[PDB]
Amino acid sequence: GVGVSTGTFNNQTEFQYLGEGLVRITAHASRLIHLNMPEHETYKRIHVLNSESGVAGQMVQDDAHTQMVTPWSLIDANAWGVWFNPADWQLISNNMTEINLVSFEQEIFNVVLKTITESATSPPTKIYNNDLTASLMVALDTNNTLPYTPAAPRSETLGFYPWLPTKPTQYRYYLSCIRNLNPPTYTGQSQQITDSIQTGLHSDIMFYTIENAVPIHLLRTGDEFSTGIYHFDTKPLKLTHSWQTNRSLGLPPKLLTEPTTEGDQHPGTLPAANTRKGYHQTINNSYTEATAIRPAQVGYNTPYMNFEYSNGGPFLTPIVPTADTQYNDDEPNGAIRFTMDYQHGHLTTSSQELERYTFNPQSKCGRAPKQQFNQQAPLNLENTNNGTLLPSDPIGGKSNMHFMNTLNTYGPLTALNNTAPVFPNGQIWDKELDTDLKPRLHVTAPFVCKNNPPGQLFVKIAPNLTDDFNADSPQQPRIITYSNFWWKGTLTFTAKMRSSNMWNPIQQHTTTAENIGNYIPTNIGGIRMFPEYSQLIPRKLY
Amino acid sequence: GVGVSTGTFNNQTEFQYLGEGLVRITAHASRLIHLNMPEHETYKRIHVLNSESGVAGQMVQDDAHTQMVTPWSLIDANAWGVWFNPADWQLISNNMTEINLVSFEQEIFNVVLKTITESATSPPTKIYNNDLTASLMVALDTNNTLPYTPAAPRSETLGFYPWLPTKPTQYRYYLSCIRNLNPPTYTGQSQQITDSIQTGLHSDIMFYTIENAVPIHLLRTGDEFSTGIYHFDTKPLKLTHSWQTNRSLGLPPKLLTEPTTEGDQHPGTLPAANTRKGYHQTINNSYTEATAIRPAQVGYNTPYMNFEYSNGGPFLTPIVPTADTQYNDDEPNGAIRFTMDYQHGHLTTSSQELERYTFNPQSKCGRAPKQQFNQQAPLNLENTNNGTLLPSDPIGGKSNMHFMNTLNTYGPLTALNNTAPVFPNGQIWDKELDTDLKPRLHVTAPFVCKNNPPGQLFVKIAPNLTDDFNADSPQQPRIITYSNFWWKGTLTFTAKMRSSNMWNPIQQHTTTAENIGNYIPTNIGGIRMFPEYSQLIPRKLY
Amino acid sequence: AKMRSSNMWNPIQQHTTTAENIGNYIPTNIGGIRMFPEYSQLIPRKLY
Repeated sequence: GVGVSTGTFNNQTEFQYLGEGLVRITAHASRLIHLNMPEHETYKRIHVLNSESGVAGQMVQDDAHTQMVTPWSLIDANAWGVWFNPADWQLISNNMTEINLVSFEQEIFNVVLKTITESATSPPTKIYNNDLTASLMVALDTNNTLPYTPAAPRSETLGFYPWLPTKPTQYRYYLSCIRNLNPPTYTGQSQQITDSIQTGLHSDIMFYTIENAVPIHLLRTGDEFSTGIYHFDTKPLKLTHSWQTNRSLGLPPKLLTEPTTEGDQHPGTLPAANTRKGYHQTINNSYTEATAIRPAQVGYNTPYMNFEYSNGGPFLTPIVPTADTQYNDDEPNGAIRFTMDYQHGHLTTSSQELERYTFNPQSKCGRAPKQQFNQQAPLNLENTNNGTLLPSDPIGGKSNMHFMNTLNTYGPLTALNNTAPVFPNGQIWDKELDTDLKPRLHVTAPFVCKNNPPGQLFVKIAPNLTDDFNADSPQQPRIITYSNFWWKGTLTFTAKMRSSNMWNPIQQHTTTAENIGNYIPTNIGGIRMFPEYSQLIPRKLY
Repeated sequence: GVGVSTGTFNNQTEFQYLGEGLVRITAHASRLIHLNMPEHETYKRIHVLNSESGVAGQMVQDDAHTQMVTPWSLIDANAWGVWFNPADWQLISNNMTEINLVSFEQEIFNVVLKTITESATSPPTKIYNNDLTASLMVALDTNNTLPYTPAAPRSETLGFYPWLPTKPTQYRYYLSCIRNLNPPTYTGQSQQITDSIQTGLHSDIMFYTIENAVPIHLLRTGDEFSTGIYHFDTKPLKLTHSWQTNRSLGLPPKLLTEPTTEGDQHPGTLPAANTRKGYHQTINNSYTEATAIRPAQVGYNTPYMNFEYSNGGPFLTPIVPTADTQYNDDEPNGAIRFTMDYQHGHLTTSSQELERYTFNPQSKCGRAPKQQFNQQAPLNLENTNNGTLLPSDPIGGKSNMHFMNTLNTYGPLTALNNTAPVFPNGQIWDKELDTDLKPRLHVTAPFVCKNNPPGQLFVKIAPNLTDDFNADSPQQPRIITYSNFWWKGTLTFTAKMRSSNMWNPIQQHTTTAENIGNYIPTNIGGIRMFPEYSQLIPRKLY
Repeated sequence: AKMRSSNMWNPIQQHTTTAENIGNYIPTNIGGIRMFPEYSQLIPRKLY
């Protein structure tokens, strides 16, 4: 089977429309993969200590931990940019109210392994041969024994471009640490910070081996391989954003003065307080909007920029990413700043490497702590500098840490919204944390597999031994080998169409003569895949 | 079939649990094998005489014998380290009361033969080609015509590591010797030691030939090969150790004084001798523990460090390996000192080669000769220096050879225990000595095949002749060739789970923060496979 | 309950007998008995 092709290339995007308004969005993604021969044929247990970690203030910069570096490379296509292209997104987000994960199947084919012979005859000349017989190692951890490691959050996914080759990344998992950083400091002060790390508590050591946990298929040029057909069990994802806030829930207080002159300038009048009727979660006989009965709490302040410390070290306490307020805050509203790559958007040509861009979901929930505040005992419209905590009050003596930094408003009354899909660098589905009690969602991605997540796809070039034996020695020498093999995946979703219910037209992402540039190549061949808002369709909340 | 893979890699360890508490421990072992082209295409009959052999005292150092060196290489996977890994062992030994050999099957695949062309163009450059057509010779001695030669006892097994390549060893058997060493000496003395050897008595010459006794399969890259499915007939192996000794068998003498104060310090009292009742294998009306009726003899002294001499020369008389006593003796209790290898445990990285470590089974039987003794005629509690042989008495005039060195206590009353499995360097099953009367066990391994043992797997690279003819000449010249071919074996056992019968918890092999290091790679890729106790579950004996 | 199985390479925690604790699982020369508490949930588990 040497001279015959095993699989087929296809990167089409099929949108089947069915009855009652559903759609079978079928995304085909093919891509030419390139794999280099693992440079260290062993399993290494490496630690990581950075000089920066152990300095006054630079604690947040701590990078310590332990790595299990495997000789295997991983093929993760879990990231929107893989499946869709700009146009696709525009369609889906501009018209589907919800979308959900259905089936997924990969397939590796037209494997080609290549030897490289050196010819230092005057100038270093390279000769390329085909080791027809050599093999490509492929492993599929169906049961997820190997620690899960999504690539997406490190833009180490496959190339978001069908006409451009791409590389799978080095597989390496976390191993128990015993990180020490006592005690925290502050930029200036002189103190002796202890900075250590020693492979975790023995009882917590997890040392896995591709070889030991999964059957490995050997693939010669004429061989082929294919995932079965995995079916997701996932809570559908909404592609609509809420807006209403507690100050916009329910029956608006009836007015007594409708304006008499055009312009959003002139407003209407409400009867004085006192004379108003209804419920009150406060005592004063006066019913204000800020102080009014609402169904629940839409949103919540999560102590921002708080660092917690557990065995593995210190770390930022995650915040459910929601849209910022008119006071572009971001960090407290879990905004997510992605960094691009010469392969995940960002002009292929550009001289400077990678790109910035921060992301803010559309669902309005977030807060503006630089505004929030607290008052004492019986409220009292008309504060008491003494009986009122403000967004500019010194907590614990530090003149810039205000109450909001420590304030947590989560409660049974809280109504929250899930992360947003972030085309394209965004992760798509995610394994669920195997803890007795589970999280209501993840920040990583919008889809969490209720059951068992799809399998990790592993790859590694079969060691091409020489005549200089093996064993009875440290690191064995081998023929320089590499591989070019294709890959085709099929991700299938389900979504519902939207419909005209209101009077006014809504948001929709379009082309402006000032952005087409971003969806069109360059006079040289530059291509971008700059991220786009998602969940842009307005939705009632109450 | 050039570009297609023949077999599949799998080194998983399946533990199926069935009814009534049995387990189908199925061990899959795959490994990339590397074979070099036999350097001497003939069958050589070599002798071996060491200078050390013929010197005063250094007799024990005798290495003489005769070798039949074949051009074939052997693939022996008979050794625990092949099949299981540290974790596996911990599980099996920590929970199975017994285990037994069931089925076994090998399979060679993805054969690849390679030519190596020289290019001494300035610096010696190597060019690697594929002799697609050349073949790999494989022979399976199903009926065991070729002399059996387990690799295990010479740590020449396959590599105990799935992610590391390995080499099969040179096959060479013993051939009749007529070793002469008359007469024994002692380090100092001047005497004329005759040291000779001449290929054994003609009537005892056994000259085998792979070619002449077994059909050989030729394998081209696209070929495959597989053992059938051999079934063992073996006495199950206990994974529990006995403890009770003759001084701990049966009904303990009833006491008459139970202690009144806490602490293992204060003991209880037994009525004086005389007044005691029962059997006695002695005359005195006084019944002592040392001199008390017991069911049988648990253990036995085997004349230690005794050297016997038969045709092939002198040699140490084997001792059933049992645990040492509180007087760490070892040698007299057949302890087994294994020597590791850069491929059978022992840090791959370490600068020093190989490792030490001695082994002591758990079943308590062994003795402490430096304690034993003998008394005369009617016993008599209260010796006679004259009527009492002691552990420090000069035998035959030599001031350091005491009676124990010559003492053999084996008898019909002897109750003995079988060798222990020694993970991982330990041999697993073993051929039975074809003598009219058989041994009750072997020391080599714990499993002895009642029927015919599995077949020896032979390998050798098909001679890649050149254009410089052959025959009509001594040693023929040929193209330098070698091979990389995979191998997968499937060893299946049966074992029973343990159960809580007593009150107290028992031994169990665990992780201490002081040993995980041994089950975890190194920051460079070092791996160890240090041996572990086995048979660690306590067992009643009576 | 469900049995455990060898998935990884390394052996794990396990509660055993040390010559320094058997005392706690054995009566006294007078009849003393202890039932000192022991760790539980001692088998390592992946979380992600």
